Amino acid sequence: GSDLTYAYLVGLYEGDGYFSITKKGKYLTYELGIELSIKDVQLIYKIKKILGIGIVSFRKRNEIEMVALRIRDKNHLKSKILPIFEKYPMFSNKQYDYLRFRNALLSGIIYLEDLPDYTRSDEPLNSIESIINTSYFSAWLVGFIEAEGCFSVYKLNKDDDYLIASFDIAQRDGDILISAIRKYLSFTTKVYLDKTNCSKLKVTSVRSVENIIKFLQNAPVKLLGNKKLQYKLWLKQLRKISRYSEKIKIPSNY
DNA sequence: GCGCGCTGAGGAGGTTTCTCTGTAAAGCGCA
DNA sequence: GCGCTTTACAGAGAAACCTCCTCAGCGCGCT
Ligand SMILES: [Ca+2]
Ligand SMILES: [Ca+2]
Repeated sequence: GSDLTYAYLVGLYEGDGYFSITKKGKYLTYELGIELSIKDVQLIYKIKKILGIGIVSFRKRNEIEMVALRIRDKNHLKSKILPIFEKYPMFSNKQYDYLRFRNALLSGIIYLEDLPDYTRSDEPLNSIESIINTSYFSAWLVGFIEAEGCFSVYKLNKDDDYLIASFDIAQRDGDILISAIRKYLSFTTKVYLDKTNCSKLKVTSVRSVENIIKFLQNAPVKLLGNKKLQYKLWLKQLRKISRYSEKIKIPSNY
């Protein structure tokens, strides 16, 4: 059906974007937005070119620059956004934000006084299996990696030249989801639950690095923005490292 | 030809969860 | 039985997330 770039998009908003109902006087603002580092300006404009709606804005705070796509137009939200987020639903508890967003929108809530206090539910709404078997998962995951994933290379010591390549990704209150990603990519290193309940999956072995590379070659869509640049950089360094390059067919035209 | 209620655009303020980088210790593989 | 590889674990701090306020101008009711 309707292209898997939309699924990518739901993965990306799930990671870096937000569903918001903010108050303005007696009235409400309905917003689907995404604010990124300036180095992702081209991505914001790709999103805008795909969705065909929303307003680009820039802003400087202290000395850092940011870009935002904001979709506040209720009719554009109803006709374009909900259908997307209905065809390819979000996988984590962020799904609860959307559910309440669409409900308040479609049933005409417009007065700050009609809009109940809300607290994101933490009632699990998925198992590893149900996520893993969803047909759009891999499209969604590329969007999610775009938003939340990190590709880095560093020294195992300081007084040495030995290098580590890692892929890593995290979510607060996202044990199931992060575990699902673990399973799907068949990583084996255990998930780190930190003191803030933030689940952290980090990976380094030749086999795991190979699996992520294979996954991104096989995925129905690519990284579009800055995460592409980083992945390409990572690959650049991967070729100069004995143990990875010699056991992996590193692609040259991702 | 003029209010009336309501709006998306525009401008920004607040806080932490992601990113990004490691380290101390432990596997593991083998003429 | 060392040397190349990986793992558990976790800290820093900004690139995110999520928020509210003001204003020019919309369709609309009554022309
Ligand atoms: Ca996020
Ligand atoms: Ca991001």
